[PDB]
Amino acid sequence: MDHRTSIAQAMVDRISKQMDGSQPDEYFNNLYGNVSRQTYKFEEIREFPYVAVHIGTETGQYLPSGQQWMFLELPILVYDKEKTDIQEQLEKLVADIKTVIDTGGNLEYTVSKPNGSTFPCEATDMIITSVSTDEGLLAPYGLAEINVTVRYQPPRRSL
Amino acid sequence: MDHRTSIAQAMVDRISKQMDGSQPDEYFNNLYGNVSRQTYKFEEIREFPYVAVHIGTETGQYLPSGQQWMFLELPILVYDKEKTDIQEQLEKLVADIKTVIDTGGNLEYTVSKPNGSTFPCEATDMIITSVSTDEGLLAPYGLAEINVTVRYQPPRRSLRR
Amino acid sequence: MDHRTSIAQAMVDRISKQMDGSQPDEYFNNLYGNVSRQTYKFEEIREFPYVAVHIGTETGQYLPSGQQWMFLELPILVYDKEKTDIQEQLEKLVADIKTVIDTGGNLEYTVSKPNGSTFPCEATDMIITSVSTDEGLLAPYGLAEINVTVRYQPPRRSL
Amino acid sequence: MDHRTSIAQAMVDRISKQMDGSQPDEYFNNLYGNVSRQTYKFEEIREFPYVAVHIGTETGQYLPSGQQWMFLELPILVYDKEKTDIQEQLEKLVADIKTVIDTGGNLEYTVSKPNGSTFPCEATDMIITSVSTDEGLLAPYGLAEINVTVRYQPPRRSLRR
Amino acid sequence: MDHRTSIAQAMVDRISKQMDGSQPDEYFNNLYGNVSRQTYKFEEIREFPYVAVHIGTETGQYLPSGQQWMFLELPILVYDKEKTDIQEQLEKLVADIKTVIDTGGNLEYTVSKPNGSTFPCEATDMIITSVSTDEGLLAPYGLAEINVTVRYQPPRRSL
Amino acid sequence: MDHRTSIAQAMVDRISKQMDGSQPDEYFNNLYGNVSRQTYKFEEIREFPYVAVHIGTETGQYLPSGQQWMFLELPILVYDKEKTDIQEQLEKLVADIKTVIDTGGNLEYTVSKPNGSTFPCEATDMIITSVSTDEGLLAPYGLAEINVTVRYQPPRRSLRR
Repeated sequence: MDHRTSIAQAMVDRISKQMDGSQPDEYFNNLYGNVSRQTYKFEEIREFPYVAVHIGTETGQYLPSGQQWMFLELPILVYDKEKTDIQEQLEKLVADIKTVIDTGGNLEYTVSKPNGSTFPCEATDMIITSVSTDEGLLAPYGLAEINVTVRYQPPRRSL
Repeated sequence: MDHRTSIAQAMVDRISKQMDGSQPDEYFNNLYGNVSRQTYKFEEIREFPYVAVHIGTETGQYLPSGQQWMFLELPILVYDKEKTDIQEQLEKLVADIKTVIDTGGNLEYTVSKPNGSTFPCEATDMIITSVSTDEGLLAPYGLAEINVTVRYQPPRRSLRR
Repeated sequence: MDHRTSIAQAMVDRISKQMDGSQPDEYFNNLYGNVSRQTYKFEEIREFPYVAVHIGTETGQYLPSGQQWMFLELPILVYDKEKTDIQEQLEKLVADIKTVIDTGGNLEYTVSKPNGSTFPCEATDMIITSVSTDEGLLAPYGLAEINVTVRYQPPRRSL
Repeated sequence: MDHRTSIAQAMVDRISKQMDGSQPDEYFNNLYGNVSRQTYKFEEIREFPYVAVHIGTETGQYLPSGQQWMFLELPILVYDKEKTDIQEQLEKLVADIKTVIDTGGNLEYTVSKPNGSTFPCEATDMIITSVSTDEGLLAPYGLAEINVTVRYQPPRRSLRR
Repeated sequence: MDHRTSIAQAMVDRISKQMDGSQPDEYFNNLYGNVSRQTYKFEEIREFPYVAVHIGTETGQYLPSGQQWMFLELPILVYDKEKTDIQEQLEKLVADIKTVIDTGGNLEYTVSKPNGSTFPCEATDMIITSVSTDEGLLAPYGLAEINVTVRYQPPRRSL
Repeated sequence: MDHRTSIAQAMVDRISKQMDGSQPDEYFNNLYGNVSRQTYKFEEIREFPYVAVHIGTETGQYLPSGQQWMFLELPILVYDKEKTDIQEQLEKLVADIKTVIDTGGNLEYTVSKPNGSTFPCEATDMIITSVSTDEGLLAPYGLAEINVTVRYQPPRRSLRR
């Protein structure tokens, strides 16, 4: 079950394919594509407007029919330079990412069955929690903290 | 969406346009114009009676009709020199800040649609929560932390995919 | 609104004129007058029995008719030498200050209108919370914390 | 009003009068007389079987008849020096202090009116909270914290201005 | 009242009489005798299978009939020195101690009257709450925290 | 009672017997044999895809019929080296552990009676609570914490003294 890096990769792929050089209205970042999950922390990232996805703690609760609900959290960070203005561009980026999370359907989902093929599925819901922002320190750079929760039912049932 | 920084910019513009060299009754600081969000912290600020607006964490919940309720927290700080007295001038400056934050209408918006023009919008309600004051240290200067919350309805960018 | 240094100065003035060299009954500290708000901390204060008023966190809540009720906090400190005994004199100090808090009316108050004159007003109610003291350290001196709350409605209404 | 120092003084006087070489039954410490609130901390105190009553933070609430309920906290500390066992004698002394605080009447006062005489008053009730015990370190010495709280009705110095 | 070191000594005597060289099969420890309250911390204890009793914080409640209830806590520690496996022998010891606490009756008790004789009494109930285990550090030795509560009404009533 | 080490040993025995070179469908990490409670921490463990079962604090309550409810916690940690990807391999291993927790039967015991034989018993239910992983530091290595709770009814060694 779990399928956590699957969630992360699905979100990254969705964001990349919905932001890359298309639909200039309703989306304003013009990312050639930089979003990923392998490279983060701060070191590396020599390119900017770069958005990284973290993978955090998840909590599960049991239903008495084999059903599984798994509340899982993806911390999100955004780094910006003074293209125009740090606060302005940062809010532009966070509005863009929140829009791409909310306005479009549910995530395509790319589980890997043991010694088989991928059975595409979906993720139930999205809830976006508190949104934070960097402080005055580190003036030329910027940070934007996003807390989003995902809940999915893994394609299995108990005994 | 979000409109955060747009909210802060509209609020600071309202402050500047409302407490500058006009209507000296019920409002007296005669700021040539100082308040902004671009420059803050403490370094710089050669001018005083300088009130600054910061950007804080949001909080959100979903209502089952496409509308989402979000609380914006704007911790705004007050800096002032000695003059006649730190306490009296500080409190009356924050009193002016609160009377302009409450008495005069609601907010305005100058939000920008993606690669388009700015369509005005509105902020639903504003509540000013706990307000603090600094201590004796740094005597000729002084801090005055006042925390405000903004309840705004973002444009419902659902049902239109 | 706010109007807090006026609250502090009103409390200081009330204590001073209600405790200075008059009514030997009820009150006895014979404070010729030391109480203030400009000078505190500990450094300076060469005179004793001195009582100082602090400035604390405020709290506000809204009523849906323009009415504003503002919870306020004034920590109070008292510093004493050995006239007879630290505990005894510090304690009848805190007793006298609590009595001047409680027994006499509401505040006579000195709010200041912008570019106008003072419209004397009233403060609704006062609640005295925990009263603390110091530790055995600093034997020749003494400290005693007082936590009071000023509950007032600012003389203004919303739109 | 408050009277917390007078409460401490009356309680220590009761301890001294009720432990000193009298009532050999039901009471076993034979304090010739040691207990006080004047000298405490640890430094000094060349005598032992010593018990010291600290006077601490309080709590209060308001009732709509002029009467005020005050919760006073009196941290009580005890000390011992071997002479058979730390644990047995510490238990013995804390048991004696607990039976004094419990089974013997109510609490007397010796409060002083403004520039007048002393009119006796009483404490409404006593309640004893957790009683801690120190650890092994400082082997020949020992501590056992006793947290007691009293509820007293102070003289209702309202309605008579 | 209080009667705390008497609780500790009664527990120690009970464990000694129900562990030593007799009643095997009921519980497993062939402990000749090591349990005590005078010697603890870690230093001393040259021998192993040591079990120690601590004396901890108690809480009391007052009933409006002179009745007295006292919620008292006795942390318990057990030490071991292999001869097989740390986890195996440690759970062996904790099972032994939980059995000796639970299976047999209430506590026989040896409270001491003022300048008189001992009036044996009873302890109402025992509840054993969370049981802990040490960390991998200090491999040749072992630790396991035992937390129990004893309920006793002291043989006296109020006025 | 307790059974903590016995529960852990039976759990890890089920892990090793179910992971090794069999049923490649639905289950693939191919632990030849490795995981146990004897060796853990980090020092040693030259072999990876290694998962450790620790023994943690428990919780208990009493019900008025002699039966004891004991809530026991097993912190489980996952270690993995880079083969194709740290994230993919760590996720798949934790998924395999979780499906061992869920889809396979109940938990067996091998508890030994005092100076007697081993009569097997069962575990009531398994609940797997929050599970977490490490961060970027120690890049070629990885950590994945698993917190699992086991509810067991210990043999009612009451009413038969």
